[PDB]
Amino acid sequence: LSTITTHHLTVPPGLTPEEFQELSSSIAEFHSYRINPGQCSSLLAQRIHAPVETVWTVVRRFDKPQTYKHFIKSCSVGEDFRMTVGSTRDVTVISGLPAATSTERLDILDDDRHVTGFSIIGGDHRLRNYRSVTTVHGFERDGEIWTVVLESYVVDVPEGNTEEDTRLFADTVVKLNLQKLASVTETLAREA
Amino acid sequence: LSTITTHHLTVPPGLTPEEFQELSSSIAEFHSYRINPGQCSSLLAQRIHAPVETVWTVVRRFDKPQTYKHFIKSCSVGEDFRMTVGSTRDVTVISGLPAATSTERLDILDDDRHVTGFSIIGGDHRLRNYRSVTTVHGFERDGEIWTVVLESYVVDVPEGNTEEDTRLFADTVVKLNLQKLASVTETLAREA
Repeated sequence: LSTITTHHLTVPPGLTPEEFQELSSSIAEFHSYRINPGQCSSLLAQRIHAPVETVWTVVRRFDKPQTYKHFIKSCSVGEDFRMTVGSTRDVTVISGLPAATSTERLDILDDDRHVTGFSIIGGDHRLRNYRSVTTVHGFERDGEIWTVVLESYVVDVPEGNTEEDTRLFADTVVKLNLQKLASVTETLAREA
Repeated sequence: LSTITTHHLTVPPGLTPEEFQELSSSIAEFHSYRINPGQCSSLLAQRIHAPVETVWTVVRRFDKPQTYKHFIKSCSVGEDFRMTVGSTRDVTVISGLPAATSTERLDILDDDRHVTGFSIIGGDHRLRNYRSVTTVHGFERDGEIWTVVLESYVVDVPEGNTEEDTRLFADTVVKLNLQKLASVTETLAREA
């Protein structure tokens, strides 16, 4: 019943075909998931007019997701926290429901290829077993540079929800966070 | 136990003191509420670099809230719908919870003073008895014009939530929608 995601075969909304053809191999490598019934997966994309390493400095900051994410009341890490795979963070989410904290584990951190990813290991019943990967990519035309960020996830569809409603919620949130990422990092680039 | 909101006595975040002093009378008139225990109220503000009537054209469009609001899957009005006080709209919200539609009634529509407001009369248990008012205001300095939008609400705090968590949720959503309003209407002004 399990299948393989097809994100690497379709142009993500927002991206040009030409951008996608350059990214196709990277989507297969980092944005491919094993999907079972009762699960759903999406790939989202955002163009940013900022250098790759400027964007990556924000995307890799596992201890401060609120720097580019919405609906975060607080994020606490350990006193001996170090940016290593396997570290965790406790994220308190604003949702209008009673106070709910998610524990998230850092799954990937590749400073050379600009790939990171995390898993919600407990605490969010909207996004049970959420797993996500973000990659950053540089582009150039005629001395003009820009960056594309790709963010994908897989998550369990909660009992009582349709896939479309879980997908639409999770997509809307990723889309909004990527917009904030674009604004934050574009500002950082203009200021130098 | 009931008190009166104090939004007209504090500078809203984002606004300058000078802007507030010009708006103080309008906040008292339109952004004042009777507040009971178990209720909470906020006033949010957004500067927009667009003419008042450009902003008002979007803010008054009760049948298309998705034009400037986030997390809206659909909005349906009647076949014989007319922009009159007492009309309703059914708004389907993206929330990661099972499909939930809110029925909202148009409470105020003043095209001369640029005031509108609505009530959720059923269908959202996060925002039970939510009531909101939006006003639009023009400003000028040395031939440069800009607009300030004020949006306030009162809502019931759900049983099991703190006031701070209901306030933070509702504030975050209003803030994000006002940002979208700013981007949408600024684009409309640049295009003419």
